[PDB]
Amino acid sequence: GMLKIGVIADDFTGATDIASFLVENGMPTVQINDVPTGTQPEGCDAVVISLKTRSCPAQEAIKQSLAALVWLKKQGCQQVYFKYCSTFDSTAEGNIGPVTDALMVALDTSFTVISPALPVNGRTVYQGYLFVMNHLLAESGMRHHPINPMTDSYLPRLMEAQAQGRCGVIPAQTLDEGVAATRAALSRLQQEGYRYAVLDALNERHLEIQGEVLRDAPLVTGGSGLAMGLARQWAKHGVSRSAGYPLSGRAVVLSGSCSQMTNQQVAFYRQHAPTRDVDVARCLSSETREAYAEALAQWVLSQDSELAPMISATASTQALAAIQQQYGATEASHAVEALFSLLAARLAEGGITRFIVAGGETSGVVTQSLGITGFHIGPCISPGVPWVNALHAPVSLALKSGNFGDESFFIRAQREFQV
Amino acid sequence: GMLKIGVIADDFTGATDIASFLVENGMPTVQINDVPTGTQPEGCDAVVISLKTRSCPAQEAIKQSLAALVWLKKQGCQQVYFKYCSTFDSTAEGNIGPVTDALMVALDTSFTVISPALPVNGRTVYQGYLFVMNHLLAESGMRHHPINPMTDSYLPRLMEAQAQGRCGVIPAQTLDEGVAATRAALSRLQQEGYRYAVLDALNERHLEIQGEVLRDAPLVTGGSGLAMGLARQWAKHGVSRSAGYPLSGRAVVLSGSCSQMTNQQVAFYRQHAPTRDVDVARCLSSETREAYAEALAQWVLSQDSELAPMISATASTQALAAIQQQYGATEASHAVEALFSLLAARLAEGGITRFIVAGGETSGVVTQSLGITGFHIGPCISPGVPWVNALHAPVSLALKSGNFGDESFFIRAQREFQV
Repeated sequence: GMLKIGVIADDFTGATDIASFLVENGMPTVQINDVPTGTQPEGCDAVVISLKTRSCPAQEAIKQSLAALVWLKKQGCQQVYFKYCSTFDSTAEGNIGPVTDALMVALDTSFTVISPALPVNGRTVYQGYLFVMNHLLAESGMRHHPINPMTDSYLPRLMEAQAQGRCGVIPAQTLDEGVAATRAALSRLQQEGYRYAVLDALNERHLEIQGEVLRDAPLVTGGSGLAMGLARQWAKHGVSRSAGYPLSGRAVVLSGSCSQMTNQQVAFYRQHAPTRDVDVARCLSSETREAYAEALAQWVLSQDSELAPMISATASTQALAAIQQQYGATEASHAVEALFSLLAARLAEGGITRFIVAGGETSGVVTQSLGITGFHIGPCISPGVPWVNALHAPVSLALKSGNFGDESFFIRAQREFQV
Repeated sequence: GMLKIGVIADDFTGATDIASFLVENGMPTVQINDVPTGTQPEGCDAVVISLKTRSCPAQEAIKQSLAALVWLKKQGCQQVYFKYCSTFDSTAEGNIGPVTDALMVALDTSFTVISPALPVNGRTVYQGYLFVMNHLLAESGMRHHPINPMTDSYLPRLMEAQAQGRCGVIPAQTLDEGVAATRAALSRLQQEGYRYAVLDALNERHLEIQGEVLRDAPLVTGGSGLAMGLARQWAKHGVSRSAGYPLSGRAVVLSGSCSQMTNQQVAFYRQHAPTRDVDVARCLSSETREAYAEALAQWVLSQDSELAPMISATASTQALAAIQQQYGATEASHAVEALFSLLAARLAEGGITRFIVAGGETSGVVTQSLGITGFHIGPCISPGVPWVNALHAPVSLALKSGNFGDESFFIRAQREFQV
């Protein structure tokens, strides 16, 4: 099977964000979590491999990324795409520079591009400086980011602190001159000895131009924006997602997130569907968890309503705050995640087929519990949140993180996607 | 002046919670922050000294607490009350046990009570076990508390791990037999060699009985519930707060909290009063902060509306979340707090007289900025949140933490308190 783009992505939410852009722009795509062990899946032109390499030590990030590349090369991958965060989340110790230089050496290439922009979400790049909304990176929220605070907005400096070579810039104005101009400026940087080139983008046309220039680059790096541009080059001779359209069968909402938006979604949905709040006093041990998971699964399965029953832990998420009101939310405890783990397996055994899950940890535990390793990426319910179909279990997932989605997410997930 | 109860409180929000219960039950009360340096203030029968001794090292907690006691004794304090948290927030290293034993030695006393209950907020104690709502401490949210996770609910064990002596229990049923019975059981514990006695309470009557039994104990320890009971003993021959009724003059709402409820309060209030959102890109340096504080003060002062203008930082509090939607709130940055600091001083210089402040850090910085050291505790706006009047500046404050209050707090603060 032909594998056109192989994405190595530094996290899970962004793996699925880029995969969704490829599918929305005509390229069928499977996401596999962790370095793949199998064989290229059927039914896709892109594979997005998801790693946990954004913040771990550089060496672990290099090793995981090279393992991913060995696999992609084995499947005949035509282009490799290193996907990192749109706000260039890294420190002077990595992991964008160290992984990029490693991939370049493994692919025996001397020049690559860096393209973080995603204008539709307010990330733009001008003269090489990254903007979050209407302000420079370093004058935005990112400035006090908990893990990787970003106190400089100039991408070539951010890159050079972290990487071995010199980094150049292709400004918006060159892109505006077009393909020939942009390709000339790229060559010129390379003749001058730059290893890397940051690429400007203020709007989706700029990304389309980059896509057109870089159709055949062996390696390319960036956020999701450039992928969109590359996808539309392949869309250009014809398209027609299907493979990740959700399956038939009963659905369940499993909510573990503590967030403002998840709270709104649970408050809304619970007026429309039978729901049940996870009691923490029944999760405090194994035996109790095991029995409670059974009871809750039997509860879900014995419902008979149009919309999917909900099991929400978001009330429990609000308990520290209920007593000392100086605190707010606290994220779902290990004991509640352990419960969701057991619950998901049993729901699957009892024939639940569609799982609408709120929370990044909860999505993780549900996926790992059903033993799902990868999936076909389907249509969007909301930006960043597509329906997905497991590769080797007949199960469909819609995994939502933190504050993604709108109020009616849990309804739309169902109502706008029937058969 | 007669000083009946001297409270040494291990934090700020609880200092003001206990002070409010004394005032609501007839005992005029000043709160002083940090060990007092002055002379007993006029116009009160209780003084609540607020320390930051809940989580610091035991030795710092002992030293601060003894300094507080030296002062209270100098003013002729008749009873000392060690106020800690109702959920007994501590670890095996302190600070409840170490401070209690120290106070006992300084007061040359051999027996004291421990009374955490506050039933109206769902803290009850039965047979010495602490309950948060309908569950034991250790099966409630407190179990994974960030600073002091509580994995045992039996107060005498919690106390003994932390303290030098043996700890007994007076059960609800004895309280139900009354004063004579309760006082007999207390003596009996003491003859048996216990240093301390935990006291049950399921309801406010139990607290009233304790208050009646312990009117003349030299030292007493607990949360706010027992204070209520002691206050009503002194209420018994007549009462009639006034001193902390808010002053005349223009008001301002200063909102720094990132919380769910603060968000609701800001969203609500901003439809009723002129408001202005703090722009973080104008707080990133001194000079900019200084000028921005000026501009914002001039803005507030030049308004002309019935209700107080608001300066809210809660939009800025939501910026990390706006970009990577996996995150939620982030608490107000140092640069925003630095701004509020300058802003408060200028508002005071320009004649603002009433400050309605949302956020614990923000309350801190506003208070420190106006150089307020203590205040007369006035009436409640909401539970835990009274109007307060500075002792040495003609300024009135209503300081609200995190998720205290209801939706209309910022209106009620003004509308239910006129002259």
